[PDB]
Amino acid sequence: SPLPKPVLDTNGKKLNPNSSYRIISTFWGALGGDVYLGKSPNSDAPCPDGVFRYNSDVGPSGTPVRFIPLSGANIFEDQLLNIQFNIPTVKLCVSYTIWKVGNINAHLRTMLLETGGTIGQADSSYFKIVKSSKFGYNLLYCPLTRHFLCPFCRDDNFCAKVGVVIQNGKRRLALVNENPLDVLFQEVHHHHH
Amino acid sequence: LPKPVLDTNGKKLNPNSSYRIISTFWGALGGDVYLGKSPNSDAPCPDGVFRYNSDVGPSGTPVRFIPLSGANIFEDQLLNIQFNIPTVKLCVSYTIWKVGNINAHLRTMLLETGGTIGQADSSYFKIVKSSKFGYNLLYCPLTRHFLCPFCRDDNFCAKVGVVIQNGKRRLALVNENPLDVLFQEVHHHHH
Repeated sequence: SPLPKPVLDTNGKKLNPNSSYRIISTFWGALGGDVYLGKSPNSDAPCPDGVFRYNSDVGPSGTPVRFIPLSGANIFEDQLLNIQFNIPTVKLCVSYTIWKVGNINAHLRTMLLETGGTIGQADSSYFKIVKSSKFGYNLLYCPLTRHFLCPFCRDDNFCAKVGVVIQNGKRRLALVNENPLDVLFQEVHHHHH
Repeated sequence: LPKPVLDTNGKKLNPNSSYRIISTFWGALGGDVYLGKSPNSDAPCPDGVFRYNSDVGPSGTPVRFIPLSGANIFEDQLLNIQFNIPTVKLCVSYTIWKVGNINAHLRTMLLETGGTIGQADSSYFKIVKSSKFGYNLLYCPLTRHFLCPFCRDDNFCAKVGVVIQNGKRRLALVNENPLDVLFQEVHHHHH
């Protein structure tokens, strides 16, 4: 009966797949800090492959992303999509703009958000944007493994909340069971270039 | 004849292209140039030019080069430098490289953003061949030229290097220990 709800940016405008957004926190000062593309020191990837957020807002602004809906050209709450850092790269690092979820990390006891994924394929990592119970939105990761293996055997609509774990003194985005990261979407675009 | 500046693929630098400014070192001494902020900065936007403390970590912030005159980027010719990134409207000037005032704690001028392009108050840089592999950036103040055009050595340019500020590598004027850099072309691959 109800039609879906568009996700809005910080200016109140509907999210557009043709636009670029920073994923920013609802925090300030030492607790603020936008999402960015980084690398853990013990990664064996050839390119930065880690989704982090800065340790405070006193530093760089975040890495811009675009949102690629699984189907259609709108971006609604509770809609599967891929997330990709929308940045110029070298040719061999293109896949390391595309968000994915890594394997279970033994030490931190969860899966970390990484890049190196695909877009729009059965092996792609799909996320959803949902309204937070406080300000802004949460990201959810929705594995489609059972779905693609048996398209509708039975439907377990399982998604996991995206939060932060501290890794080598840095805020690493990761799957959490409680306290998801509250985020807003800040549109950015080029002026001149 | 003017000599084109080359990127790491051997192609002439193009004002229509974007480049990361990367180190000639590998590992702990590596680390690309990026747009950051120091504490104690009252700026409304990130306003500091840094480079990463190693090359394990993020990649650098892309820049474009804007010649003061003409359509080509040559060695030893004045240009402005600008981080070539999307921003909010408030922070557009804070993509444009400038050189700040003397920093009392470090007794040199630090590289900042917040500048202008193509004007008499813009910060002009030159790219020159390093005595080692790669290139150096020089800052060429117009101060003496405007204040005393027939004084000596008004074309003095200071080499850009790095000073440590709050545990970070901050680009700054360091005339006798320049940062050797290379230019790594990057572009979008939307499909």
